[PDB]
Amino acid sequence: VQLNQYTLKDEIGKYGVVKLAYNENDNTYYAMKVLSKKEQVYQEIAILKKLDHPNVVKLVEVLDDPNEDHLYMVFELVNQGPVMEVPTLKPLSEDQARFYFQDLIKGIEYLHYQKIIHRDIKPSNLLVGEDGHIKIADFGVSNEFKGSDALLSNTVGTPAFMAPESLSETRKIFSGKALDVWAMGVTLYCFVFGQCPFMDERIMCLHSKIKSQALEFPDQPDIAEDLKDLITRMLDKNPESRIVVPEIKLHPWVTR
Ligand SMILES: O=C(O)c1ccc2c3c1cccc3c(=O)n1c3ccccc3nc21
Repeated sequence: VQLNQYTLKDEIGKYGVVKLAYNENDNTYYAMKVLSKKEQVYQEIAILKKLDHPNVVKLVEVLDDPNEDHLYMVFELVNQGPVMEVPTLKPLSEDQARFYFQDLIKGIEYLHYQKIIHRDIKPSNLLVGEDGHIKIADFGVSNEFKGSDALLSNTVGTPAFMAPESLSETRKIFSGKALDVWAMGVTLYCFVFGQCPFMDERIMCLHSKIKSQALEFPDQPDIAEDLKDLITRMLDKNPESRIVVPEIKLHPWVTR
């Protein structure tokens, strides 16, 4: 309940778990990510210490004790929590989705510029702050790359948001930026339909679906044709032809 200057409170999110924490001698609330030691965590920290943008969470301090089994990362609190939960019977309106998607674009553009591939973009990792804007959270599985892009081979992140080129049975190499774009696409889809476009309780089937099922649109809710086009481009199963962030930024539906 007490970590030096911090007073741990209830859980607000959940690898590991996040709790509301009160900072005495500062008299302010913070978000405390608590992890039980049971080098990735130090890569997350390294990545975070390098990020400063209004649409990305902000690491404030790390409490590591070789003696203690627990490790704590304190972040500035993004008070309103997840923009939405999936699934949900109450999707967002187009205008709401565009608003948030714009923040997501700004944040992703920044992360890619800083040579960071998030690898876990989804509605639940987009927290709404005091001013109503989104902040990308949970870099627990992100990668840092040198060069123009990342050349990856590992399969990490949330199943329903994984890109098809990362689900080969042969462990092939694939581009990193395109992975985030694909996840942004599944995310925009969730924004207005209230559920993922590819589902299956059997992992290997989901993989097959993500890789082979053609994108389908529920006739209800009804969405503008330009939005269906944007989503279709972001969910292009071929990485080489999938729309890139610079283009998304200038798409009719986004600038509309
Ligand atoms: O970066 C992270 O891993 C992370 C994960 C979750 C949260 C957070 C994370 C990182 C920084 C901040 C938060 C955060 O403020 N919250 C929440 C606030 C209200 C309701 C739920 C919340 N969940 C988080």
